[PDB]
Amino acid sequence: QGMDFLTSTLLSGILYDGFKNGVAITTGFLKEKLHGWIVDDTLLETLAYKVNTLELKDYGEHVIERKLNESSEIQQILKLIQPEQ
Repeated sequence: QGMDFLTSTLLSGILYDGFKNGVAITTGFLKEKLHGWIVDDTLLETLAYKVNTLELKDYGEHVIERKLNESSEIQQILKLIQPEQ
């Protein structure tokens, strides 16, 4: 079928959990949470950098998703992150 890519929904749940446990959003943190996904380390760094400058630490899961959708640069990278399948 070719199921999908890492959506703003899937990413909002990963990030909420990091903010809930007081953890900084790093390349390595995202790499740890994306087992079974195809992702380039340098691309992960750009994704993390873009997320950090949006300052979503205080928001909830469903609102973090909304602010990810509002980012044009983030949506382009997200579509390239696909599962190994």
